[PDB]
Amino acid sequence: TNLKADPEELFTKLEKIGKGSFGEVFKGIDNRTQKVVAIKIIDLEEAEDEIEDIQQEITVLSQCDSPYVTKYYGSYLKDTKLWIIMEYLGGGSALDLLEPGPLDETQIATILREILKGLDYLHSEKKIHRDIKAANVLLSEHGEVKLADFGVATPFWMAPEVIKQYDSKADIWSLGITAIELARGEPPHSELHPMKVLFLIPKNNPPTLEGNYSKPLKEFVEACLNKEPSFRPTAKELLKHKFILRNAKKTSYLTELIDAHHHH
Ligand SMILES: CNc1ncc2cc(-c3ccc(-c4nc(C)ccc4F)cc3Cl)c(=O)n(C[C@H]3OC[C@H](N)CO3)c2n1
Repeated sequence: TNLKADPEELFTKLEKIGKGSFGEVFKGIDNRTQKVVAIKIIDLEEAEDEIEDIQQEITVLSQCDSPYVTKYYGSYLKDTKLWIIMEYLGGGSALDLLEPGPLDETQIATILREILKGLDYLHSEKKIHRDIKAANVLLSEHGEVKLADFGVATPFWMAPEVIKQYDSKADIWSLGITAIELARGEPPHSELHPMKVLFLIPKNNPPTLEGNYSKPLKEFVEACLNKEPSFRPTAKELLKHKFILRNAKKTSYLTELIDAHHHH
């Protein structure tokens, strides 16, 4: 952290880009470089019991050096408020980019491939993301895809063994749910009360992708969504999955999807 410097001098705080984990988040300008940053501001008086989780995510983010994990720039204490500075990703979240209409399987495969590259990095570093979902996948204005909002060490994306109380294979399950979310717009059971979903996920057979989607994509989903974690493939293996190989294209193509969300 940094208790000496004054973040309100070092950064110009602009519009809020939504609420987030434990505080409000703002677009802002690093006044020395004029690069755009995301600023999360947490009132530490208003969040006693959550502070340890806050630090835990600070530690994990600071240990990540990858093109597929949102860059962390540091944190500052000003009076009661903790400022946390990350890079700003101007394309928005994958969830946002679902609004104008359905994604095609090229777009789905491209986003899934970049997520897999992030999970391969994290898992190779003996880390677990713990909250893979479309709302936690951020795109740069050039279409690069990055992971954010790590979960702490809502049920729809949770693996059954997480609910019952796991390793990196829990991220593979969440990726399967996220694949359904990117194809269909929402995860399985999204109409139901969360406490019903809490017993549905361990009780029921795994969700399947339903609709007129290609068979490789349905098999990609099925491969992720096996109740037995050891039967789930690794992220390295899924990077070679035929759905990915036959459908993913350059990430720069995803700028069309970002422009669409701007015209909507
Ligand atoms: C739209 N472009 C965009 N670019 C970047 C960000 C970065 C964050 C973010 C994330 C986490 C933390 C953080 N937190 C803790 C508790 C500890 C350490 C930490 F570093 C800090 C920040 Cl600055 C951010 O909220 N957002 C908005 C966010 O998106 C994902 C959605 N699920 C919610 O809204 C962003 N948005």
